[PDB]
Amino acid sequence: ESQPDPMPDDLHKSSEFTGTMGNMKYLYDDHYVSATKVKSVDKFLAHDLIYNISDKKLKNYDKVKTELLNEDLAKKYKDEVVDVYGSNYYVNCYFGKTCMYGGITKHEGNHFDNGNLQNVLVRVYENKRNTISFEVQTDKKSVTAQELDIKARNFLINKKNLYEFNSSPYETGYIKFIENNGNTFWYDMMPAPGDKFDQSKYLMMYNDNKTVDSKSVKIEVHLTTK
Ligand SMILES: [Zn+2]
Repeated sequence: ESQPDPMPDDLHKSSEFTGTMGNMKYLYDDHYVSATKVKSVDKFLAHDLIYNISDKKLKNYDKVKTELLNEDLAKKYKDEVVDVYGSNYYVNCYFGKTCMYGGITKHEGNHFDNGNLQNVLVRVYENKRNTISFEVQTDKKSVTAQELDIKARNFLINKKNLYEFNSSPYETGYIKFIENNGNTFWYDMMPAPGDKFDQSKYLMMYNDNKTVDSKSVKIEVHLTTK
C-alpha cells in the first residue's frame, strides 16, 4: 500500500534547475490560503471547487478555486462545511482570484476537545544525520499532509534557508509521512530540472487531498547538501 522510498534518481537535484528558486520559496514562505466553515459556491472543471475566501492580509483575491484529483472527491465535498488549508498560485490560474490543489477537510467533528492544538514532530536529516527537530501545530484531527508540509517548509525556509532567491544550499530534499498503520509516502522538495518553474504543475501533487492523523503521524525531512 506504501510508496517505495526515493531511489537515488527519483529525486530532483537543485544544481539541475537553472530557473529562479525564489519561485519555489514563494510557495512556502509565509504563504497559504486558510478558510474555516466554508461551503463551495461554484465549479469550473469537473474535478474542482470554488469558495468565497478572501486573503485578509495583502488583499489579492476574494475567490479560491481548489483542484482535486478527480470528480468523485469534488462531488464529495461539494455541499460540505469544510476548512481549507493550502498553497496558492496565480500563474496559469484560470477560471481578485487565486488557485490551489486539495487542502480540503470537513469541519464537523474534526477538532480537538479543549480547543487544543496538536503538535506534530518534524525530524530533519541532513546527509543522513538528525541535526534538528521541530514541532508544527494544527487544530485538526484529520489534517491534510499539504498543511503540515507547508508549515514545515515555512519553518525550514527561516531556520535553514531551505530555499533562497537564486539557489538552495541543498542538492536533494524529500518530506516523508509515516502513518500509524505503517503507510508511508513522500514529496520531492526540489523543482524539476531546467530553466522554468511551473508552480501549478509542482503543486498538483497535493491533488489527492491526502490527510493523516495529526495525533499519531510522523514526519521526516531528508536533505542532502551541495
Ligand atoms: Zn473547523
